[PDB]
Amino acid sequence: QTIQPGTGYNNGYFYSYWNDGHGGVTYTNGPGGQFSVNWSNSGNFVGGKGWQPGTKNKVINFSGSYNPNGNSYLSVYGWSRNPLIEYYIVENFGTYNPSTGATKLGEVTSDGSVYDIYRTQRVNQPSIIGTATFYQYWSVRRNHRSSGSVNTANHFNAWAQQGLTLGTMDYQIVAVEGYFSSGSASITVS
Repeated sequence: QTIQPGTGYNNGYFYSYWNDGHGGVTYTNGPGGQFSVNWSNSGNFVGGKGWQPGTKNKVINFSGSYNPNGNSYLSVYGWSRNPLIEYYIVENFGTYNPSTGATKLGEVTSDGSVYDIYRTQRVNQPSIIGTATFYQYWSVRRNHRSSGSVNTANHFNAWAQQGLTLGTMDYQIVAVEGYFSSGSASITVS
């Protein structure tokens, strides 16, 4: 069902929906591992379904439609504790490449495409433990897609080779993030 910002479990899957309060975003929890996001002249938001906690070897499946109209990303997104890390495995994005301003560390081939690996540091930014300083790891897919399977192990291993040691996995979801744009999406996670 269409809900206001929050987290919980819907039809067997963990979900997380958040927005900056700007308005113009509609998140709806669908059947099974499905969720739909419809936005127009929105602010910043992150919404999706997945697991809590996630794992370091989970093969995530997603399918559906992703129609961004401006700045937006479709990716496997999650967190880690000790060390506190926010990560992204971007499968598709709109007009803005989220790796802009990030330092490229390397490349990795996974699930039918090469990914560019990046790392950025977020100083005194909100996190799952409140305002904190943490690194942000990125894996941007060269061949965009809205359906497929992501073998998280391939990414976590590539990141580990570049100097990343993930600790305790917190949530791991397939999320749609929008940044002052418009669009629609209906993704089903498995």
